[PDB]
This record gives sequence, structure tokens and C-alpha cells, in this order.
Amino acid sequence: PVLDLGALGQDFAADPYPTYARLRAEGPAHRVRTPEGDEVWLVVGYDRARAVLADPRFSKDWRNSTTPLTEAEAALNHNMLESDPPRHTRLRKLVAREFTMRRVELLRPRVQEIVDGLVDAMLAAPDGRADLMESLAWPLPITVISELLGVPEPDRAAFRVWTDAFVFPDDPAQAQTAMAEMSGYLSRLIDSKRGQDGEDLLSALVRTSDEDGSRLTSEELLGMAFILLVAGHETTVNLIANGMYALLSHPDQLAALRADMTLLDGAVEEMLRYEGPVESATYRFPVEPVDLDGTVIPAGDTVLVVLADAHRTPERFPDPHRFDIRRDTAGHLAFGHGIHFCIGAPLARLEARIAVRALLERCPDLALDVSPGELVWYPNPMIRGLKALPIRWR
Ligand code: HEM
Ligand SMILES: C[As](C)(=O)[O-]
Repeated sequence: PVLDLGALGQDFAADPYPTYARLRAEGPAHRVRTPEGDEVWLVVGYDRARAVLADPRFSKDWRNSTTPLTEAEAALNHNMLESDPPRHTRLRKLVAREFTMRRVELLRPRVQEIVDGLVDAMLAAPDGRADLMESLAWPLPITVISELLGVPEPDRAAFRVWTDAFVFPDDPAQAQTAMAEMSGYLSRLIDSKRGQDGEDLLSALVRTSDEDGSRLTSEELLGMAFILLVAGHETTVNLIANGMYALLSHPDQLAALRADMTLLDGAVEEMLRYEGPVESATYRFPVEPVDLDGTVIPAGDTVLVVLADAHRTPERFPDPHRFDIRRDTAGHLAFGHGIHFCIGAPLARLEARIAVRALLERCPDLALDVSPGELVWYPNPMIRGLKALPIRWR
């Protein structure tokens, strides 16, 4: 049959893992209906999930999908995430050097500065309470990626409104309106860099496209700007929030990290394994019918790799539901796997490591200001993210 995820209510949004684990027990592939009404396939189980992410039979070119793209969706579709070789190879080569570890390490001073200033403005609240989402989890990633690509400061507020319509559309028409508004603005921002001799990443991409349209088309230029700004911000925002929630709702681990701050990098890794921002990888389409343990997914269907279930598979991560910052986290799929492995992983780790360190080093007696049952999770089956994260200190 077809399992409707919308009928499971907020209980699925708050804790989807028992539902995924129930499906993994009976097989790897399952037809489900998303809470928004889409019939997709769910791929569960760590071994199957890791394999499907790197399987060329599961394509990312929407030309291989039977699902139609709206005009607004198609306008931002020409990006590396929604591509197979050789288009994916060509597009990622354009910006790969900008996101290496050695190049991202050069941003560490500025990242620390952005974090230090946001922590200051948070600690200036008189009642000693704040929403960590609004005060640090959102401002930090959007500021870093905006300075890298050259988005003016007055333009960054509308990006939260737009991605708020992506992750949680009050009505599907609002997400479409946000996509057209973003597509129009990005085209205006691209045009504004032309001939201005800017040295930001978008200015370099505009010049690259103007010099040789075959290396980077104007649609691919728009798509590149789109994917770099959206895929960077949203996931990093939720990683900071999901991870601080994990530390504050597991006080023994917070104390262990406070005792030995060399476990910081391992704690962030387990943050990604325990409550990674990506619940399911982006849409994949089989170019031919694929047989998964007697279950045959037809060509062109929408396949969702449930990364969250892969991280709760006990044969790969023993005691999966335990948040252990000393755990062996090697081989998690939080950043994906294969040719589409997150190009922003070094930058995201740098942002998360500095943010978590600054919060703990500056604010002892930091605490969650609500009960874990009071937190609200977004009903998006693709995103594991909170509406807010109330905290208090001193
Ligand atoms: C919390 C941190 C992050 C997480 C968990 C994350 C997660 C992911 C995942 C799972 C994928 C592969 C999706 C798929 O296979 O369906 C991906 C791809 C991608 N991510 Fe991220 N990401 C993060 C940070 C970033 C940042 C900061 C940037 C931008 C600077 C970024 C840009 C991209 C791009 C461009 C791709 C497409 C790569 C390609 O197709 O080769 N990500 N990310
Ligand atoms: C800074 As603009 C894209 O509104 O010209």
C-alpha cells in the first residue's frame, strides 16, 4: 500500500525514527505519501541508503523524472545538485577551489568575528533569555555565505522569508511565489555585478559566464547562485540548532565536552549523526527500473534516501538513539555520499565548530529554556529543523 505521513500528525514530525525503523524491518524501499501529498519512494537502512546515494542508476537530472517542474522551479533547476555527469562535473569544477579546507580555513578569523558579535548581542538581553535560532543559528550562516557571494546586507532578510516558504509553505502557492521572487532578485543581483569589477564569488562567476557561455550558461549562472546561497544557509542553520538542542538536552555530554573541549570536533560529528539537518536526501530518479530486494522502483519515480534512518540503523551505529560525543561517527551520510558529497562540508564544520565553542566557552550554566516536548519540529520529511530554540544563561 501507500503510507500517508500526513496522517501521522506532529508525532511524526517530532519523532519520525520509529516510523522509519518500522519500514526498514520489512524492506528497503517503500511507497509513501508525504504530508504535503506527494507519492515518493523511501529508501531506508544504512547500507542501502549509502549505496543509492552513489548509484548512477539513481539520477538527479529532472529530465529522467516523470514529475513536472513548474516555471519557477525550472528556472533554478540548472545547478550542480540537479545534474548528472558530465554537466555535474563541469559545474562543480567552477567553484570547487573556493570550498576546500585550506581555502575555508582562511575564513576562520571572519567567522569567529561574526560569531563573537552575535554572541555579544545575544548576551545583551536583560532577562537572560533568547531564541538561539533568531540570535545565532540563522544570522551566522546567512552572513558568511552572503559575504562570500556578494549579497548586500539589506537584501539578506528576504532570504529567510523565502526559505521559510520553501521548508514550510503555508500554501504551496507561497513557495512558488518565493521561488519566482528569488529567481527575479538573483537575476537582478547577477546583472548588478556586470562590469563592476567585484572580487566576490558571484562577480567571478558572472565574468566566467560572459567570457564563455558554453562553460557556464546564463541559466546555469542563475542556478549556481541559487544553489550556493540556499543549500548553504538552511542546512547549516539547522545543524547549529539541532546540535545545541542535543547538547542542552543531554547534560552529561555537555559537561563532558565542557570538561574536555578537544572533543568539540567529535561532538559536532555526532551532532550530524544524531540529529543531522537533512532528514532525507534530495530527489533521485531511476533511469531504469531498479530492483531493491524484490521491490522494483519504476523508472522516473521519485526516490528519497532517508539519511535519518541510516543513522539509526543499529548494525552500523550501535546504541543508535544514544547521543554520545565520543562515538565512532565515521561513515555517516549527513553530507551525502558520492559525486554529490556536500561541497560546503568544510565551511559548515568551520561554522558549527566556532559557534558551539563560543557558546560553551562564554556561557557556563547555559540551559534549555523549555522542555524537549515543548519544542516544535517542522513537518518537512526532508528537513529536521526546529521552529525555535529557547535558551537561558547565568
Ligand atoms: C550543516 C551543513 C550541511 C549539511 C548537513 C549539508 C548536506 C548536504 C547533502 C546531504 C548534500 C547532498 C544531497 C543529495 O545527495 O541529495 C549536499 C550537497 C550540496 N551542498 Fe550541502 N550541506 C551542508 C552545508 C553546505 C554549505 C555551507 C554549502 C554552501 C557553501 C552547501 C552546498 C551544497 C552544494 C552546492 C551541494 C551540491 C553538491 C553537488 O551536487 O556536488 N552545503 N549538502
Ligand atoms: C542590490 As539589488 C539586486 O536590489 O540591485
